Amino acid sequence: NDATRISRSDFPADFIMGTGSSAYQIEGGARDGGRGPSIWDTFTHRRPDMIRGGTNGDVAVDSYHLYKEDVNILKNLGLDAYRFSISWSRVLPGGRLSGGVNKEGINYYNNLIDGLLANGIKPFVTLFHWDVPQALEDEYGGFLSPRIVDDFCEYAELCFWEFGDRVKHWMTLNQPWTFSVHGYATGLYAPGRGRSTGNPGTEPYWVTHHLLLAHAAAVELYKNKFQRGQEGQIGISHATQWMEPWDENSASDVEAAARALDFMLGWFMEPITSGDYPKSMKKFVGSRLPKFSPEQSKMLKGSYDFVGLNYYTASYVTNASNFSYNTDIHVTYETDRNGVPIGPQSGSDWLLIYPEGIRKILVYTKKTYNVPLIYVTENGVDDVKNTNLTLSEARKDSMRLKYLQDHIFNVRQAMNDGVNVKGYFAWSLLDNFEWGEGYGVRFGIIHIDYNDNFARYPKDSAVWLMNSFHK
Amino acid sequence: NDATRISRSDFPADFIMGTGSSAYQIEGGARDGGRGPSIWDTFTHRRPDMIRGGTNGDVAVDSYHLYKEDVNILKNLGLDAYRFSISWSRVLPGGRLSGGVNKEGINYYNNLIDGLLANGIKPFVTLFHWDVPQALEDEYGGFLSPRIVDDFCEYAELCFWEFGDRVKHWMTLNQPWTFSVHGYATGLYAPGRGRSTGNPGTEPYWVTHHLLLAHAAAVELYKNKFQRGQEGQIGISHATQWMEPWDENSASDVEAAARALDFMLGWFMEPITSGDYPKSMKKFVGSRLPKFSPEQSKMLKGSYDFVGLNYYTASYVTNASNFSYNTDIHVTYETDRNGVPIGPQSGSDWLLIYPEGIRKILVYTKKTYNVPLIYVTENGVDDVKNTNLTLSEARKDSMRLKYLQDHIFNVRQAMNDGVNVKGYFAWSLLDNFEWGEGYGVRFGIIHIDYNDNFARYPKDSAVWLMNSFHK
Amino acid sequence: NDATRISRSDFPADFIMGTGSSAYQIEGGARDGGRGPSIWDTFTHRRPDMIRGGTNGDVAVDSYHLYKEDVNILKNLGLDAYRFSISWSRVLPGGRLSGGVNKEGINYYNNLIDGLLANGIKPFVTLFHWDVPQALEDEYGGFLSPRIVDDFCEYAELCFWEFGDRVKHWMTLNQPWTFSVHGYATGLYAPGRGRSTGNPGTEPYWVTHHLLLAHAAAVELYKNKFQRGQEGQIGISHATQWMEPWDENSASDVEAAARALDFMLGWFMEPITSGDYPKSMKKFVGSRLPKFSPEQSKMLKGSYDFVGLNYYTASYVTNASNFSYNTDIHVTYETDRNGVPIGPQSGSDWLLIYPEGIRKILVYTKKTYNVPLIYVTENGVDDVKNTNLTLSEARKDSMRLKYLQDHIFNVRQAMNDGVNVKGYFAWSLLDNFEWGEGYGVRFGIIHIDYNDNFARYPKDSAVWLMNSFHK
Ligand SMILES: C/C=C1/[C@@H](O[C@@H]2O[C@H](CO)[C@@H](O)[C@H](O)[C@H]2O)N2[C@H]3C[C@@]45c6ccccc6N[C@@H]4[C@@H]2C[C@@H]1[C@@H]3[C@H]5OC(C)=O
Ligand SMILES: C/C=C1/[C@@H](O[C@@H]2O[C@H](CO)[C@@H](O)[C@H](O)[C@H]2O)N2[C@H]3C[C@@]45c6ccccc6N[C@@H]4[C@@H]2C[C@@H]1[C@@H]3[C@H]5OC(C)=O
Ligand SMILES: C/C=C1/[C@@H](O[C@@H]2O[C@H](CO)[C@@H](O)[C@H](O)[C@H]2O)N2[C@H]3C[C@@]45c6ccccc6N[C@@H]4[C@@H]2C[C@@H]1[C@@H]3[C@H]5OC(C)=O
Ligand SMILES: [Cl-]
Ligand SMILES: [Cl-]
Ligand SMILES: [Cl-]
Repeated sequence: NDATRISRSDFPADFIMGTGSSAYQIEGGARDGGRGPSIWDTFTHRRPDMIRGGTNGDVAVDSYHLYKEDVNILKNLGLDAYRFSISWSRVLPGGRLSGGVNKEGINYYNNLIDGLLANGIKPFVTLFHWDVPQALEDEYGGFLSPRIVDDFCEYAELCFWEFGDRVKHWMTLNQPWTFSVHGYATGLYAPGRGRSTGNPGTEPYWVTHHLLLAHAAAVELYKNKFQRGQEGQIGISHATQWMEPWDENSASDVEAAARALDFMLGWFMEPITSGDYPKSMKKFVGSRLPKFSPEQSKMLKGSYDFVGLNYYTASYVTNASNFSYNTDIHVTYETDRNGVPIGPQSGSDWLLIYPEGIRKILVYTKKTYNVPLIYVTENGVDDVKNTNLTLSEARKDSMRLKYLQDHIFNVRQAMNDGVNVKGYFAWSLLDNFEWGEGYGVRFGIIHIDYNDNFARYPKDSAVWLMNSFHK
Repeated sequence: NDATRISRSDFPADFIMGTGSSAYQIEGGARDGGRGPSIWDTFTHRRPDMIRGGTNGDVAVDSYHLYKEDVNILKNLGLDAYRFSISWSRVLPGGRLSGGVNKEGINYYNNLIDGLLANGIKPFVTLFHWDVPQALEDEYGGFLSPRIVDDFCEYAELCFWEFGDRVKHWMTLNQPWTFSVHGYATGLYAPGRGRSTGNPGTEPYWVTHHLLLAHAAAVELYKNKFQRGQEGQIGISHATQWMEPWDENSASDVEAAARALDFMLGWFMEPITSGDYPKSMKKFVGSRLPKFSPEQSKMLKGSYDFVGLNYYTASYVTNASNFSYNTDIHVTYETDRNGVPIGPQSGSDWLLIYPEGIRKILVYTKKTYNVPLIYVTENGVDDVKNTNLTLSEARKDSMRLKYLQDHIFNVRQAMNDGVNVKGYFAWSLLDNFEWGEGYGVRFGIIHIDYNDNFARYPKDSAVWLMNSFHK
Repeated sequence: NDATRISRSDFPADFIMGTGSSAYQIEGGARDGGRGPSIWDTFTHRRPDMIRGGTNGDVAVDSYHLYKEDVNILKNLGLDAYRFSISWSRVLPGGRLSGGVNKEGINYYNNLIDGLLANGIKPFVTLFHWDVPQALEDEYGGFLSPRIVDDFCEYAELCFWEFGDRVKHWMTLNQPWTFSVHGYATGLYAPGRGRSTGNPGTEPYWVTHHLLLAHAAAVELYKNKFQRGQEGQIGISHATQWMEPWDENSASDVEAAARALDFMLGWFMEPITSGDYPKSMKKFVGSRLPKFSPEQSKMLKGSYDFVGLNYYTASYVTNASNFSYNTDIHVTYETDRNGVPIGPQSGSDWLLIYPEGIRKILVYTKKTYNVPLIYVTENGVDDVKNTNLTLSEARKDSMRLKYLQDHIFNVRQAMNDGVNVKGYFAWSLLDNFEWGEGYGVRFGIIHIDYNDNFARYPKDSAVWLMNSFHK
């Protein structure tokens, strides 16, 4: 009943604790070991103006060469599991089979997986984290085109065949919302489209449409071809953010909030639930929103063994007043009620600390979509920016410590409220590359010294997690 | 006066003898050492139907790993010089600087060059042999676009900076005719365009236009920035084929032949000579043929320290009767006069043995364009196809031996006729990848055993060259 | 008579062209191969707020590991010489001998030296570039104490003994002025005092007194114990800036200008010329200025075989209105003569381009001090800050190119004017750590890519120096 005392014994024996990362944010080795370029290589190299400080992830924090050390950090940490993604163009440098299979890349992921297991850490592997192979992008528009479904399936298949004997927990995509929206609506993330040159009214909906089909075809492939031999499970992971009615009463705000949810989580959750987009979306986007063949619907319906959700912050929503995903939602976001922000800021101004959000979003998801099995796949906060601190100052991440305590507590509540959560993954393991943000933002429970070969050192949060949750 | 007795002492002391190869036909290592894909990787991988036997050059004859052996073969051979090209996307895997500089690729060419020199073999290095980096191709149409001129100059510059201290003889392009015509007119060679989807009426002329400008900008860059410090020379190399009037008399055939020349050699030779295309071409292509700014003309005019010519065969020409380079020439080719072929066939049916052609084409070039310094940069013939021979049978390449004797003799004549030829390079050093032909065609003075790790063994021609020309 | 046309052939054949670095700005491996810490390690680690970005030289541009590449670059560059310094605490981790002699550090410098010589590049070696061993700083305050003279001698003897057989050009100190002024008057550089806590009125005078004694004691040691067997030369390297009277007419301004030169350059040049400090400094500093015993003056007088000057920029000077070196000078610095800036800005607002300054500083030194033999040991300029350019754009360094042209031109002038100038070193070879300014300011003629392992690429200036000055 007091969050600072929360610990492993407040959870069922089989509950899974872990941490995570994605390939491009940590691996480096961009051009080592036969890896091909991804759209994020091109984006950061051709448009350095789009990145704080003009940096990229050629080297990142060099987990590609330092992975034996990360594994050792994970062993000392004590948690059950580690979540990471595979770099598509490291194993298939030309994206599709005819561009060559990269043995060295396969060999890297085998080494990582063997190391995790030799140490009793269970791997959760995500197939895709926005790093589309540049060659598929240049050949046919990547996820714009539906050719991407077949290529994606060849890739998924390669992975199950090589790693499936050991990896028993797969996810097809992570955060597809973010890919679709900032890739094609705002143009702020690779491939940087839409303000032809792009179109925020249309492309985001095709891209999301192709994402979902790719997800579904891969899940079917796994279920029909691998599941019986390998006995693992497959799932997917979604961006979420709690939507709160600016005015508790105005049932017009209650609507705005519920619409904001549809356009973020329903956009992906409805189709794998009933095989169709949500009415709210069909209503306000109308004919710009693609439809599913009925065999497509039949294939998307129930396409998952579990769902993971990533949660960070929350917002107030109210109603609003050529075409564009953003304007299509017809909402405005507010941060305060009468001068009071929904929660304090972290180091980042888009991130307001609101622990109750995670309990809500979890309950809302079980209620609205009826998922039988959930993982919190990402959750965390960033240090305040300050290049002026020596290590012993830098590593005292009180705010992060409290932020994890509070959110893990709320996860525990949601379980009492009947939501079946099988685990929680803190984000992230290492300070790393943060996309448009470059290296200026630190999300890690492990500190990275950029001045001295990416030296790893544990923050207080890390030690707290090991002590409270070791096993 | 008898070709079988020809030897080194029939030539001036400073005359250069050598052999040659191009990167994609011999290196293999397609995806080793950080190399990026070129349009020839994509072509052979995505359209295996365009290649005899569906093969490609991933491994080729693996000079990339076996180069110490090739060097040893070259030392035993005894000739002065070795000509080879650099694979653009081995040193710049993304084509342009922002895609990364590949140290390992640079390191390979340094090793090759140091080895040649440690053995007293002079290297002649060609910058470009049709292997356009796929990334420039996908980003802006490669040589279709004029963006290719700047990228090409960055590439040229990289090479001069890294290798220019040792490499004193450069050529910008080899056989640009073949690239332009079969790349964009017939669609038989990468990138496989033109029967949008291509256009044999227009693209070949833009591509040739961009080739020439790339050539000129690089030569200027070398002359103004490197030549004084490094003291080497730069040049270029052209496809040629002797054109003969079907009827010695019909001054209408005399015209057809001269027009056939313009459209093959004049197309490239006129612009670096006077800074403009030949009238014949301007007449029959008219407004589909691009023009040169006058500063462009001024830059192309005299853009070379020497010219090399590649010669293989000859043809009879007579006059002929939507748009297309082929039909634009208004000629027909014939192989016989009254049932008599212009010369016997080799293993290939497009190759008719006509030694006098090389004397003619050489004299014609000095006469018509006034080149002060010429190298024969390619010349050779192929074995008859026969998988039925054991090595000791296979290596007896009489036809090649005689073919080299006869052509080297005619080169010697042309020199008496006042043409200033400084050297001759037999083609090629190794049996290797022959483009649309795959591995079924053998042009080497060194035999390659495809069944046993690409084992090198000298044919009789090789031993003949060593004995007749050693020094 | 045009700077842009200046080239090697405008200079005597024995004239020497090169480039330069100092150990802490490029080495890294700060705790590799046995190296102990200098006052710069401690300063950047304990007071990161004093460095832009809070960065440090732990890895810098990693010449400790990449020196073979650096040597290859120096080779391709084709200049005669390379100026670098030795890290005192890398060969003696504890500063004094009883602290241990580090074989592995010694072995690094030998490998550097041999690699230079194998490529025909002559090494010019500076013993001290501000990196005082932290052990000596802590034991007795480093250059505050006269104990530093003995230790510095032991350090110099070691280098003479180990490297003297191959190194024929030595310098004891580089820019002692900067060390004394910003270490002890402003407190902006290590060890950061003056801004007990330090005394800007007394320490800089003591530090400077000890720097001069250490310089003389080491020169004496070289001359009496090594010069005969090793046959090399030894001098020292001073910071200069051209001081121009705000009002050409005001004889009061002419004096401010002469006094500014006194307090900057005469401070160090007079003692080695006549064995005492300049009259104006005695006058304005008075009893706070230490005295030389008569036998120290005998040791200082004429204690050099040559002198190097570092030139960057210029200023206008006028008169001024507890104690501080800064106020002692009693002058005021002006940049504008009526909104007419003495010269345009480079990337740094302290640096105003004024090529004639170098001519005057040179002539002024020959006349005022009578130096027989002079090298320009440093001269160069920084790129405009810009993390938005891709590499093809970044490497286009016209301003640095013109800056070198004009300054080199002016060096030629000074030689017509009678100044015996034996060589000129461009500063610097590489973008590298720039003290208080961190990695934000680029001075190299070789670009460094901080995002991808400090990948090296030549800027236009580098290509230009190779071409114009190769030999
Ligand atoms: C719902 C979770 C998210 C998180 O997404 C996470 O961010 C982490 C920290 O960077 C990364 O480590 C992870 O890779 C990622 O999962 N971040 C934050 C900050 C975002 C942002 C702001 C402005 C422009 C683009 C942006 N994409 C960022 C992504 C998507 C989303 C928000 C998004 O919120 C907004 C304002 O839309
Ligand atoms: C003037 C010299 C040439 C030679 O070009 C050489 O061929 C050698 C052997 O393969 C290679 O080793 C070399 O890389 C190349 O320089 N070959 C031959 C056979 C060609 C051919 C025929 C049919 C389709 C495409 C083709 N391109 C082939 C190229 C260009 C040209 C002819 C060309 O003649 C014709 C009919 O146009
Ligand atoms: C006379 C030559 C110099 C140059 O010194 C050079 O700078 C290069 C580029 O950074 C370095 O790579 C070289 O190692 C260094 O010798 N820089 C400049 C800019 C300085 C500066 C300004 C503010 C605080 C400390 C400072 N020390 C810097 C040093 C000493 C001096 C000036 C100095 O200008 C002033 C106001 O005195
Ligand atoms: Cl395929
Ligand atoms: Cl670029
Ligand atoms: Cl001692």
